[PDB]
Amino acid sequence: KLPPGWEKAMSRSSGRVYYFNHITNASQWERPSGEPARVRCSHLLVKHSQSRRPSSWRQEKITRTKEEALELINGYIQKIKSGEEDFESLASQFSDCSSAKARGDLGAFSRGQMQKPFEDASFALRTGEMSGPVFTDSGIHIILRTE
Ligand SMILES: Cc1nc(C)c(CO)s1
Repeated sequence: KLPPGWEKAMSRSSGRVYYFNHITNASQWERPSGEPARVRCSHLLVKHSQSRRPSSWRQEKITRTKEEALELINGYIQKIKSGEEDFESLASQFSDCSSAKARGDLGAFSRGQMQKPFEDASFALRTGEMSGPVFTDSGIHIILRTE
């Protein structure tokens, strides 16, 4: 029927169908389009107080709750999708990962190297596609597949 991990949903506010991916947490109105040894991704990480290491170059002690980190992620996704802000610009300014300095770029990787929910979302994204909120022991990520 549909690509890996996609399913139909109903908007509660508009009543129009939409499509949701339970591996990447992406959602969109349009029916999704149409695996490689390696993919290349960038990400934007927002850490919270239960992150495996609750610190970053932005904050020595990260104190924000999981709830608060998800609200930040949600807000960044809105600005990226509206075009008010670029993914790369938001990642350089606000990502709690050292990769912020590289506009979020992580380089290329195979299966078995990254944390598993990050890995599964990365490989389920098509080239150019961006994830919804993806949760790992590091925190909450927005993932952009670039290759
Ligand atoms: C975890 C990472 N830190 C930096 C600066 C990278 C470069 O791509 S990846």
